[PDB]
Amino acid sequence: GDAIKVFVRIRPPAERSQNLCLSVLSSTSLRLHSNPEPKTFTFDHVADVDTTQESVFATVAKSIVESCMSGYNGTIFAYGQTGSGKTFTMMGPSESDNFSHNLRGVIPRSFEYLFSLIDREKGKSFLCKCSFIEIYNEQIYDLLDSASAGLYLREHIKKGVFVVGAVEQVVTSAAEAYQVLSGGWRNRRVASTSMNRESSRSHAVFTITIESMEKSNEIVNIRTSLLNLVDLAGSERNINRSLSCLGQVITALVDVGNGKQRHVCYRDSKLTFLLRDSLGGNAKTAIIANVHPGSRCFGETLSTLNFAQRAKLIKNKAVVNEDTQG
Ligand SMILES: Nc1ncnc2c1ncn2[C@@H]1O[C@H](COP(=O)(O)OP(=O)(O)O)[C@@H](O)[C@H]1O
Ligand SMILES: [Mg+2]
Repeated sequence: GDAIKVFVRIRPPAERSQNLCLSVLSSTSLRLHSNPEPKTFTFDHVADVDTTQESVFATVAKSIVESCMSGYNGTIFAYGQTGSGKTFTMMGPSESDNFSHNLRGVIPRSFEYLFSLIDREKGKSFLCKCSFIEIYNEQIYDLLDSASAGLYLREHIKKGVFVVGAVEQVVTSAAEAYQVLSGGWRNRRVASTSMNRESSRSHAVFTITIESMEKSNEIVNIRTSLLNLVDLAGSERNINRSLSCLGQVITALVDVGNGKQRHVCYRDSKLTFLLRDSLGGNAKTAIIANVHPGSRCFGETLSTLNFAQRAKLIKNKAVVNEDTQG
């Protein structure tokens, strides 16, 4: 198959604290200063503390969206310790309403790009629906409906795992996509301040189904793509168990992809299950690993880099999800 794509993004430390623990050697390479012997890692890209939101999009998402348009499933998720910048990365800063639009993250920029590609693709027609859900403590909540209850996971023949009874909102424009996101991202923030004891333990999954029909009478070709944009629970220890499953799954896959054989429990967590195609399955996956340089993050940084390194070993098999009728 095709190896998944791993990127490392180093967020800048808070202003006015030296002594970094991490040095970027090149656009593919970084050195972790561990003693006595330093380690170096190689990824598809390494972005330093100055990297802009837009840069991130171009390096990571642009490709995924494109292959989405061509009918492949695709997935981007952000992994890393709490406070490493996952949310800033996929979403943007909070709290900034009347300004700093250049700060919006991957997900908003993805909407923009997707819809302009579509606009330009026009015979053929397009249909997009969004879902936004949150997994907290092995438990599902619908961000589009705060009154929803009893959400649960279910397999399909099409191979899709999905959340049964989650709102699927139809959107015809970036702008419409944007309130779906806004409304949900708020519910997420709003729930995190009582409990939902922390937002640092919840995974957030924003999904767009992208379905085109090329229809030249009588015949109709149908392409359908599932795009998952995920902001994970923080990876620090104690280690949240769904993330532990994530580690276990990544590991088993590697044993398998290169030799041996192994059992991979996708069903050990709602996350690994819902993401089953994203790992080793039918989809084009990109992982952004967020790390905070700086010396007191050394341990969690080391874990993140270790995790991401294996992840880069995994291979998916992704096909155009197609169909013909009429
Ligand atoms: N690229 C960046 N540039 C500047 N500040 C950032 C960047 N990424 C994150 N931050 C800031 O660091 C803090 C944690 O980022 P956040 O996205 O909340 O972390 P996480 O989602 O990993 O818990 C926030 O204050 C955030 O605004
Ligand atoms: Mg966060």
